[PDB]
Amino acid sequence: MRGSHHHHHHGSVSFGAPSPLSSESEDEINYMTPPEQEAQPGALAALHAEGPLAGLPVTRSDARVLIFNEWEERKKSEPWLRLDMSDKAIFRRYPHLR
Repeated sequence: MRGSHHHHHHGSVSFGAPSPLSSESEDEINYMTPPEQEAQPGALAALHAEGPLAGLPVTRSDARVLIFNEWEERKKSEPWLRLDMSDKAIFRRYPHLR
């Protein structure tokens, strides 16, 4: 024995209603360009205790802190004083640090 048939389909739908937003471009986020001149505040310097380096720095951090603190106190007494921290300054002042 054989013989059968069925089929059905109907309908179609759409939703043309998106929700975009473009009304904000960091206008209230703030803190874009804050007034700062340092990025490692508070420091110390380790020193040599004897020989031709007595009272002179052990590291590149110690040498930069010495230049900055020496100049800050000297220049607090002497407001004309110059300041420079390029690698050649550290080599030329502290020949062991090169």
